Amino acid sequence: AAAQAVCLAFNENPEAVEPRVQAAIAAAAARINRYPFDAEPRVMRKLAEHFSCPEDNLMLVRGIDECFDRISAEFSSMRFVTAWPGFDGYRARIAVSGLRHFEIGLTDDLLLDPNDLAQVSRDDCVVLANPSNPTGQALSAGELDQLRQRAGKLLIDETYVDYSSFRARGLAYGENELVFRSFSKSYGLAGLRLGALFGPSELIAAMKRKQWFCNVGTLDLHALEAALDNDRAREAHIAKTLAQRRRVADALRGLGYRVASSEANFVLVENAAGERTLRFLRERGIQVKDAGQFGLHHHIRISIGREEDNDRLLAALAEYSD
Amino acid sequence: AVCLAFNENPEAVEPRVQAAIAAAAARINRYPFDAEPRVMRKLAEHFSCPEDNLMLVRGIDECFDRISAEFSSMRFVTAWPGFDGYRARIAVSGLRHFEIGLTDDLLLDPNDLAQVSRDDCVVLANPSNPTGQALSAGELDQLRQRAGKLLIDETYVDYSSFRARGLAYGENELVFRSFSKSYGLAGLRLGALFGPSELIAAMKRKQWFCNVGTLDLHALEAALDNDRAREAHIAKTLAQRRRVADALRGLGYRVASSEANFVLVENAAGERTLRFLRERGIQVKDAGQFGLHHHIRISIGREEDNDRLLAALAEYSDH
Repeated sequence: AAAQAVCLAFNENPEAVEPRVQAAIAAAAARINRYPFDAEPRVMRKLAEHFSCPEDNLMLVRGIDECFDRISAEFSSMRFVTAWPGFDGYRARIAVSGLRHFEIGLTDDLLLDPNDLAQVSRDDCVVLANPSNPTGQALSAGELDQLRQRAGKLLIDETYVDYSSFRARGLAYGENELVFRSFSKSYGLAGLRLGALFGPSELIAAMKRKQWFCNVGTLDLHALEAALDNDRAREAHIAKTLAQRRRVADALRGLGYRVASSEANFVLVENAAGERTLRFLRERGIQVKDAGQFGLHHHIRISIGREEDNDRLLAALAEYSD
Repeated sequence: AVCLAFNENPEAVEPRVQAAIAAAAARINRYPFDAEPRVMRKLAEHFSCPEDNLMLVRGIDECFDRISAEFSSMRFVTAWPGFDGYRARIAVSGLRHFEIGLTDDLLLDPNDLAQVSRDDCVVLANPSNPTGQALSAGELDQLRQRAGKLLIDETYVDYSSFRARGLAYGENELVFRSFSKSYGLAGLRLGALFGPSELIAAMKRKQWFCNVGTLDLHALEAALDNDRAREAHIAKTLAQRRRVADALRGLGYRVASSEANFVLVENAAGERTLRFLRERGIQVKDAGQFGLHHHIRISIGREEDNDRLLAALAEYSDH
């Protein structure tokens, strides 16, 4: 009996990398000396098939950072509107540019503040995560309806959509709306930092023109290609994550913790004790995320890992509730 | 097909580089939080400089963009004929641009070089693509005193005669090295930028999070501890370049001197030559892409690749 270190802090896929995925990488390793001239159009077509949309409406990007930069470079005069508390990445990219910025606050329910949401104008480019990081909340029909009527441009970052209740709902993009999907979570390619941006064909074409030559190399391309033909493992990971999220949320509430509803692969928990909790869990080799990073101080974001990982976390916070 | 058109390293990928990739493949589900700083230190060791003076980039495109974003008021000065990538990046940024032409000897035009001022950011490839020419002591001397900023793109330095010289960077000078040629990582499109510590730090901030993934990082790391293979490829390329240049001149072709892994050849026949080579399964680059129309840039490949090129152009030397 040896209880090793446990990391439930970066929302990573905790499963082992599928053998067919590793083998695709091992085979591409023998051709890294050559430009992937045949592999790049082949993977673009595979992406188009996977998301059932034309190749003219999607762009392969180096995560949400490239996505935000190439979009903002096309709307550099607009006011960028993001949620705060919310994902801190948009703030980081706004800090390396000269963009105007306005932020939408949250209610005590961790929902978008209607007063700030009413200040959205046709001069604004609204960038929101759905489900949100770290609240795990999903945008309501009314919120999306209001945004689509009031915003100039809208980008919905659907990084955590694979753990949501609205997976059936299509890719929503058009004249003034774009959507981003990540391959870092459910797809298990966090270490490659890849994503897909969907939007109107003219805008996508102008941003593709500004992308770097061979932006995604032969190793990442063969990796992504294999990850797209891996639905059996991906669906098993999603199913297990939804069940373990339910277990962890119910068990923590039974221990007296105040846990927020979640549509992603993590749960937001109230932490009035502050650093004392993080220090306690680090002593027991349990690594969680301080939601202070996202403006939600005295909160912790606990990721949902494998059953044995979640067992370790629940046993430690059961001990801490005494 | 014999591909002699993209200046790629034709050798087989070393087993230790393939094994490092296979091992990283089992951890692609996790962010490379320990691997990124470790590889940065490995690069610092390899190029024998502080980590504060180097930046890992997604090739010459990232390099040009992040430098130009810091000097957006300056007039950018590039060679033409010369590498066409700088033109493309200037197009997407809307920067002021002046071009230095070439003499009949394919050297920088002294008249244009005399127009260089302290308001200019000069970006030149040494050795040059596709001429294969190297900057003279006098040219570099003149650039170092006239130019406001200077970026030397040393992508083809491994095949040159000035490898001993090393890295030249300072207050107003930066140097770029590619891992696409000699190092054999063309499909990963990685490079290193060297410059003054203050400017490097201002450009690092603007880099994307996890810009270079766990697979590319572990490949690059293994590729840096592989000098035996890299030196054998350099030696073979210099010998085969001498073979190909001498043989083609003996067949009557006009071949330019080269310090790179290719040779520039006169092609008055135009497309007829490219079509002839393609029907014999051989791909070469039309130097029209770089402003040198009715010229071809032939890459130096493996002995068997060159055997086929020389046999086809020996046959063409008759027709």
